[PDB]
Amino acid sequence: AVVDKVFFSRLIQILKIMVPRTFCKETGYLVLIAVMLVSRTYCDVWMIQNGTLIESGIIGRSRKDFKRYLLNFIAAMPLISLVNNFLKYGLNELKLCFRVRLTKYLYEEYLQAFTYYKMGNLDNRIANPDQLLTQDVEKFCNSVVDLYSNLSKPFLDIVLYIFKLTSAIGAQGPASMMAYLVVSGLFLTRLRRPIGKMTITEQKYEGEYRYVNSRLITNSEEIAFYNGNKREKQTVHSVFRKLVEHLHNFILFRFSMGFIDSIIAKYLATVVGYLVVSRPFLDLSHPRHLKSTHSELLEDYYQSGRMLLRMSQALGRIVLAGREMTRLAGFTARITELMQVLKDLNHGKYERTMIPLIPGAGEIIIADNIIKFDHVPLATPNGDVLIRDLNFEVRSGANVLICGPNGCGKSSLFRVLGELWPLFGGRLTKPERGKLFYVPQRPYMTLGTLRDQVIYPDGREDQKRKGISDLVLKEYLDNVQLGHILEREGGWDSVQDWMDVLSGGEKQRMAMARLFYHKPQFAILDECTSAVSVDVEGYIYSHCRKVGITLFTVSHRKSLWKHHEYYLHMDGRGNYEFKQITEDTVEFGS
Amino acid sequence: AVVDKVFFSRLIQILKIMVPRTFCKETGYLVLIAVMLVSRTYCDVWMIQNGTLIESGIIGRSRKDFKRYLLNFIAAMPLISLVNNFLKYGLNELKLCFRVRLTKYLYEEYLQAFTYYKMGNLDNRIANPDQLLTQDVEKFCNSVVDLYSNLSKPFLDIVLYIFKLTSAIGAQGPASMMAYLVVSGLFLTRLRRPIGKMTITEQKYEGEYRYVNSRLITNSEEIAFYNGNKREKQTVHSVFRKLVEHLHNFILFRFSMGFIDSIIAKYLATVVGYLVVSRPFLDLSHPRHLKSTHSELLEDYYQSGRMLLRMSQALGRIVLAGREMTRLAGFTARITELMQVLKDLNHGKYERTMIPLIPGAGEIIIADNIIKFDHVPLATPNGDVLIRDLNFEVRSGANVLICGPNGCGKSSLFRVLGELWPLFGGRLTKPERGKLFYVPQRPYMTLGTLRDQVIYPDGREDQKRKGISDLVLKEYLDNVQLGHILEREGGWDSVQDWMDVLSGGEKQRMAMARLFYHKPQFAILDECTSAVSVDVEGYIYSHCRKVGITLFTVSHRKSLWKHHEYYLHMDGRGNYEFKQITEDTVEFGS
Repeated sequence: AVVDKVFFSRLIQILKIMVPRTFCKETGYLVLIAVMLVSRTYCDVWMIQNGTLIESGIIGRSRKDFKRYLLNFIAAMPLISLVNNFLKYGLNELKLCFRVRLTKYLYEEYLQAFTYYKMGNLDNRIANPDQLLTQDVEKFCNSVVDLYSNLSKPFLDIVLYIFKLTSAIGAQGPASMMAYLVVSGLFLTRLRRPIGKMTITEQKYEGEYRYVNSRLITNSEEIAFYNGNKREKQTVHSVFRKLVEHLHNFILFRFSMGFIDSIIAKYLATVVGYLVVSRPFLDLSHPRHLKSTHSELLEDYYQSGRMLLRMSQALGRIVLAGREMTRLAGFTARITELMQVLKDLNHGKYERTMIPLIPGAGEIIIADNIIKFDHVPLATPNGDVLIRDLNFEVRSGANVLICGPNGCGKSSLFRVLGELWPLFGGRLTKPERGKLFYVPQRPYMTLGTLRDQVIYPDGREDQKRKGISDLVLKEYLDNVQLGHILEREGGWDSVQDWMDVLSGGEKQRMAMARLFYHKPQFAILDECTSAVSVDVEGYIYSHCRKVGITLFTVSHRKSLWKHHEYYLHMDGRGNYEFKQITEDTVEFGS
Repeated sequence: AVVDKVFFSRLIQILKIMVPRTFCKETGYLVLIAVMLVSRTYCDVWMIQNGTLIESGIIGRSRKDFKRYLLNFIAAMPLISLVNNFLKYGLNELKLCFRVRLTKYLYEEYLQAFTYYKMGNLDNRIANPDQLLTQDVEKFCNSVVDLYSNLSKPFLDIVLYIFKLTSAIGAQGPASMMAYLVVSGLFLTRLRRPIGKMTITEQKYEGEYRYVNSRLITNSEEIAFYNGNKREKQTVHSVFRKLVEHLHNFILFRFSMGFIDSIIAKYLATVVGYLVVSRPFLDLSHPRHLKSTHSELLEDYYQSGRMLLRMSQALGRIVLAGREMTRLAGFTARITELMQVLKDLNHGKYERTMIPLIPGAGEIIIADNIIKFDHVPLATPNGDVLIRDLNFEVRSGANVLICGPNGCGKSSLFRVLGELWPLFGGRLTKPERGKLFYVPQRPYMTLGTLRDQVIYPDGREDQKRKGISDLVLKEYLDNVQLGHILEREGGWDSVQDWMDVLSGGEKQRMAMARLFYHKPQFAILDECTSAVSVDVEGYIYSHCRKVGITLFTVSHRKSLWKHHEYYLHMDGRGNYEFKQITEDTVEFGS
């Protein structure tokens, strides 16, 4: 966390987005707050000027002045609350507007052309973006406004109290106090160095203690066989003794340092203040400033006495407000990193994935109801190569049955099929993205009603454009024998978490119904028929054949061996076999 | 968290341990702090009495009084720092002493007769005790002293300022201010109810937002196949819109409440103070209290004015200090629960484990070099029964080879063998605990030198009592061919984390050497010979036979089939076979 020119450049570049134009509403609050930061100070000086008049009203034993200068305050306290309680409202609204603007900008690009997937899986620059896109934006927006509202009040306070004291005390009055405060602060900060070196040793020792305890807990059974009671007691005792012996020295040092600090920084600033404020009074020949009565010396002293304290506290506040920039640097760096990675991913670039050209070297031509693999070597984007040159073609009305060992490199073939992963050499044909439905073992279910569940890729008005009525939807559901769910929660206006309301077979049949409704050109089945009867499987396959949808089957079951044309058999080492049908089985064994 | 008589009873019962006697050192600080809590107040009143004299020294334009009452402060500020910086030292030392006492008491019982194992595994009342025994003790000790040092300063402050103001103002002076403060506090607290109902809705909505984002991230791949960009954008937008629409109403309510609060609780307390303090002055015929000069009215007013503020702040502090008991209740409850569970486990009781009598029903007789199972049905302490009645005997010079399926109920037999788990009916013989070494696949290694590693159950002086020299240890190490480790880190005075310094085979051979040195009567081998040569295995078995140590083998290997007398074969369903040796193999198949 470093404050340099780069930090300011990054911050201004980010800020250009949250304040786009000159007449946006986020500039209304920027003046509504400026008009109040300069009224709060006037209210403060008025209050300290009126308090002394009230006090001298009674110290002099006169009821008229007391009554008058008390009513002047009673009838004007309501207006002092509005300023203080309107500044805060302005600040809160400004923070919220900043948050909304930044979040909208980020989400307008985080959900563009598979970026949300590539960032999570295909890149490792950012880990767990769901927290970076939720918790960091709020904190950044809060901090960038806290800094502005904390560096701006003390500045006005000192600028007013150093020009209302150069007429009362003199030119040297405030200066001889500022110099002392600066020098004492430097001296104390230099003295207080060792505290920063013991607070790390304390943490190290505490970590050792907790580690020993956890080690004892984990391996309790092994040490319980041969009298593990004695030794471990000694070990924990030794660690605890080291910790408790360090703490005594820490406490003694804190004691001595506090004793010095009190004298230097609490009981000598007051003496300096007394001397500085007293210089005008204890000089009889002073140039005409004070040749007045007691009831004027009283006010003249106490106004200056109360203003020196408020000028001194402002320095402390403005110095303490300088620890916000070191924190803001981290948030600025993180958000700039996120923006850069989004901009990279929106283009054809990526680094730190999960020999031919890595990013992309091929071409994609879009056709209908046809897929062509002619010299298309597919490989993982990490240097490893799955198979050598591959060549085979699949037409419409045929099937591609997958048989062989566990998933292995087949997952890579699936990912590259639906764009997603890159193309390592070769030319290929494909449909336009949304005709390659891929149903996993557990179908994806969203939060919504049954209509959205069946029509998830689309919405309500989209369904209306398709001219499909509720009765047709009933017929589709009845095909997979899901007609008893309409009454399960009342119908199409029921909102429930479908993850723990439907069984696995019900979800799989729901996915089949969704596929039937959408009627895609190509689909992929990955062991999603674990719990289904033979009759339903036969019916869905027959209906799919009647409609004319090409299907891919990873089942490996004998009935599915029967009900497909082609087969792709690989041994894992890398090889593909493509031919019509063998009479008995694949001529290589299993 | 409830404050009742039970809470006080628990707290006093705990406190009886941390202050055992009457002359312990923890009662020295209890008076060293009492003597300072009553000196700090006197210092405060002296300072407010002397400040007004200094101020009237200059307001009256007289240098002598200014000098005199400034030196009276310069020469007495060093003594005011000692009191403040000695009270804190006393408090810190007292907290640390409490922590040490309580931790020693707890660890004197947490490491007694297998309790550290039963609590972790055999009981579920407490989860993860390593944190309860480290972080809760510190927090409890800090809080029980923070309460004492925070409820005791305001009490003395008010008791002094209500008896130094009943002579200056009058009997009604402080009372008419305390009544107003109480009533205004009640009114504000009643008004501020709705803030407690919106801060839960905010958290609910934020949780929903984060949950939707996490759901999007997890299922990105499935939704990337069919145009998942549009819908999910709408869903996140809807949730964010709900949140950002709630926040506006929250901010507006906060604004209005703050506006009311400022007037009621900041700009009217001052008016009440002015009236109350002014009553004595604005009455010419007052009974002789004030018939003096201006330089006495000034002090008489300002002393009372400064004391009313410090009497008013004390109420706020003492009211705010009442939120510590609600927190301390949780710590007291947790520590009492821990103490009760330790006391239960030290006896033959236990509940919520991981039909015959559950806790224990049998008897244990101690013999030497003999083990007898005559009518000993072993079962898990959860109602499940592993096997029916079991009967077989093992002598000295024989072996018990374990053959069969995976671990299954064999782990239960191991645990019950070395005491630990209970005895469900039957009578049994055993040695005295520490003659049943059980070496897992990965031997247990502690933090220490090689001498401790070989001699872990014992120490240095224990080794000296045994009359074993370093050369004998070299010979033991050379037997398992570990003679090249003495120079690996310089010898017997090297401290390293052995987990990542020795390989699996080296650790296993180290365990064999430890077993050879200890020379137990019985030992258990659980698949710890994964990486060992045939020669070393044969040598260790031959040496063990020569020494005369009975061995148990879970290996299931053919050479180990040869080199054992008896065998125990079980099919998992529950059955045990015990006989000398079959010519070919077990007459049941594998």
